[PDB]
Amino acid sequence: LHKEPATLIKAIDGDTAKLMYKGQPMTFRLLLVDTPEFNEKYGPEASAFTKKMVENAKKIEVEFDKGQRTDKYGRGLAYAYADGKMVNEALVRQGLAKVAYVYKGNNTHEQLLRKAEAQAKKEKLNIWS
Ligand SMILES: Cc1cn([C@H]2C[C@H](OP(=O)(O)O)[C@@H](COP(=O)(O)O)O2)c(=O)[nH]c1=O
Ligand SMILES: [Ca+2]
Repeated sequence: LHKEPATLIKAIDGDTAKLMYKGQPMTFRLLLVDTPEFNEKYGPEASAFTKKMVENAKKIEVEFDKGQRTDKYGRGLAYAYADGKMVNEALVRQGLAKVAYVYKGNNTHEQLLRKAEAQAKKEKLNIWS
């Protein structure tokens, strides 16, 4: 896989953000994770974690996987990086997202993400508390 440039337009919630990619606005949904919705427990905490991460970044990048690049809602499906740190991974490591939505052909980082989840669960962090 390869990282490509994007710029933040607006943070939205824990697992979605509006980004400019190849000069067009798009909602991105983070691959292989699920954060609580804003109205659910840990939802506000997830939203705030992702917002801080993308807003403070000097450089945002998106990485598509080998399969579908957009979902049925027209959202981009990617791994997002903030100054080289994967947002998808960082959410799971903090217990603010579960590994979820693992579809065949778009699962390159599954084991990385499951290892983070195991760590969060051992520490009883957030969702796992
Ligand atoms: C993360 C992801 C979500 N989706 C679709 C599945 C779910 O469909 P349904 O809306 O019919 O439940 C929805 C969940 O996204 P959200 O968790 O943002 O609600 O997005 C994909 O198709 N591929 C993906 O990789
Ligand atoms: Ca969600």
